[PDB]
Amino acid sequence: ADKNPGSENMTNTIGPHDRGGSSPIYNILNSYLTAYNGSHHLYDRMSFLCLSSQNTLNGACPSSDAPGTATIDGETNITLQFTEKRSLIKRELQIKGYKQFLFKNANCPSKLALNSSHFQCNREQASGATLSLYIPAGELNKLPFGGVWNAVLKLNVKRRYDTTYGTYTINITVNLTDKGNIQIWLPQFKSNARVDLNLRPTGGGTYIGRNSVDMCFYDGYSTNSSSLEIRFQDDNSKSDGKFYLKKINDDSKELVYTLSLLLAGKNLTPTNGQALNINTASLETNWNRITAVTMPEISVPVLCWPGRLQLDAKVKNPEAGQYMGNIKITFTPSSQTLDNKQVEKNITVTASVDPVIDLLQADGNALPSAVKLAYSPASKTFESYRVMTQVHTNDATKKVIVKLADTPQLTDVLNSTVQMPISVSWGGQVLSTTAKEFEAAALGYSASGVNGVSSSQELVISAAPSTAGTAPTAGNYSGVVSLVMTLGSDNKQVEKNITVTASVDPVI
Ligand code: NA
Repeated sequence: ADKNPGSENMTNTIGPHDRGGSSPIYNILNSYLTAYNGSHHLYDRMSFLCLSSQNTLNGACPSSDAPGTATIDGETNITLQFTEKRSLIKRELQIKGYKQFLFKNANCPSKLALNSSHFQCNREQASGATLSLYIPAGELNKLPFGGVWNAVLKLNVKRRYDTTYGTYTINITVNLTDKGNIQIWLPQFKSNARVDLNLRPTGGGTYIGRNSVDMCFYDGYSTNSSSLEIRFQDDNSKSDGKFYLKKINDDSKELVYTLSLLLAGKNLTPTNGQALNINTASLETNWNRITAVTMPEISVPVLCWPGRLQLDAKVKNPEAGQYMGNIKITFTPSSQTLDNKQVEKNITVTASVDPVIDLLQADGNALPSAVKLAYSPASKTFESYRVMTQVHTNDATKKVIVKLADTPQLTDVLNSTVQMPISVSWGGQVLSTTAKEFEAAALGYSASGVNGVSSSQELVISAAPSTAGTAPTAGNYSGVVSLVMTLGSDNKQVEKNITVTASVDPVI
């Protein structure tokens, strides 16, 4: 019926619309009645003015009375500022507006500019007016990226400038997704991401390593997504939450490692194949220059969630050599609205275990650092030191090269020129400064027992008077046996220094 003009508050929610397609026309108001009076012609001159002709905050368009009495036919162009909710980035879009006059006894539905003065229809003054506003086709394409874009259009409702009836405040929210561009972004790798665990030996066969991979999760929506679904899975599907690298030259041997995701504030502990569901309300974000996966283009930095994937490994006695595995990362940002697909990223993980070798007693106990040969005044001989040893190595397919660092001698502690030769033998072989080689096949390695532990080999350290048939000169004797053991082609080695002593009392 009749309607008196006044302030109105309205709301429009456009979308969700995807950047992947050109946007259609969106109606905001379609012939909305602003004023009508059937008995009097109070509202025959309704006009709508923006609050500025150039300032775009709440819409820029004519903000003052029209020049003459001549009506301005057509529509009004309004430049209106949109602000993305999370990023605060602004862009100006065009809104189209017009009004139409209502008459009691005739119809003249011409479209007029918002500030156009009145016109008579078949010689009769208008009785009221309606307002129309719309967003033209393609306008959404001007938004640089997905997010929640807000604008607040304000129009003053007036006769001429000195009369004010109120204000129309129209809140427009555009939910703009960009599903084609959701991605896990790794700043260091445009493709082929790789990390090495950087294993290092700490002792006792233990290897420890740690490394990290930076990654940003981007929802093609300015981080407006309420939750993230993130999964780390490793292509060694044996049901259990562990991650393994496999040895490159022997897929029966593995190396365990753990993942830890330091995500924009939150610390998570991914297990193999277990999807993490993370609330975003609490997560920090980051600007990054993430380009488009395919189309459409993203020409300006966007907001994403920054994370660091830390890999840790603490292993005991792994075989030597190169190891490799894969981590598949899948990610699905929450789009409550409709079926939001999964994206992925792969990371090749490698590690390297250094060839190592040690010589232990068969006991598993360390070789002494000092030995004392017992002397017999009756036979005038020294008792030999004998011990069963076993080589412990993490590369049991290699030769073992054994030698002495120098020709050892028992030297009189108080007389440099008085000396007895020390003889050393190992695994049934007399040693010298000239190396001898033991093939790995003849070392009796146990495929069934423990990896890299040799079968027993006898170490024998002996000494005897320099000249056969003669008695050792009385005194105290000392000398060093330096046993050096090397792997083959793996240029690593171990050196066991054994201090050898003996005492020959005087004849009396
Ligand atoms: Na009339």
